[PDB]
Amino acid sequence: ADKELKFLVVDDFSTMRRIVRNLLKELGFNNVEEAEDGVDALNKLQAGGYGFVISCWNMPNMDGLELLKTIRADGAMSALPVLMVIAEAKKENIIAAAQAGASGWVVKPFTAATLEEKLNKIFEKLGM
Repeated sequence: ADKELKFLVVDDFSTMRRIVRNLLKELGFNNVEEAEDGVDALNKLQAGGYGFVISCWNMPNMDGLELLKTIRADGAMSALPVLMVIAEAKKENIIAAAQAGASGWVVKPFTAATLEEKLNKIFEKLGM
């Protein structure tokens, strides 16, 4: 939709959340809040108002795969766009994420150019 759309960036590595927040800012997305894990993420999401989730796969307590499922199973937000950030281009991971209904996915480290594209393609699908 509009670059006002609220993003939730979830990762337990503060440095990486700052990176994605920076890349998003660079792309014009200034509505960004962070979450430090799947549970924190879910607490914030149920509080309603978010339009996009960018999440790490390898996270303690509740990984991004678990977080994505919960999201997709939640009638209130089952259609929420979710971009999965993965540490490697592993086929296992990529498929198990597309399966759980990931809107898209990227391999860290990534650039603004790649993030921009991924985000565009996704906004295309969901006609946003």
